[PDB]
Amino acid sequence: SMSVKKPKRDDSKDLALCSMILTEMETHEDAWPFLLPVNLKLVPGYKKVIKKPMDFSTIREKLSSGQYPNLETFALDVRLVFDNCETFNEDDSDIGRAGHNMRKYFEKKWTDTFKV
Ligand SMILES: Cc1ncccc1N[C@@H]1CCCS(=O)(=O)C1
Repeated sequence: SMSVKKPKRDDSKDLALCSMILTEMETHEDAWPFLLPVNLKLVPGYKKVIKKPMDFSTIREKLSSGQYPNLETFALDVRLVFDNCETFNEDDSDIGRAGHNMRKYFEKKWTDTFKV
């Protein structure tokens, strides 16, 4: 609280590390459904159903332009990609399974990088 400071983790490397993680995501062979925004005029229903679209290129743009206040907000957007995917795609569809794979891939890198 006021004048009662918690020790807080060193965050100086967070931008670099998130960029590294995002690069690994981008180059994953199953990244293809998520590299660019869902084409709202190619994919019937997407605009109405998915309230907050997100994709890797948008995350990359926000990361490169200082639009994430902290690593938690970065993780929010990454997870949003896979949450959207799970909302819209069947689990065993190519895109659906890609989403599950990419989520697992992200969460391990996340834990390995930041959680001691
Ligand atoms: C992640 C996702 N969620 C719902 C529908 C489709 C997709 N991926 C598509 C893959 C390439 C072209 S696209 O059709 O615009 C987007």
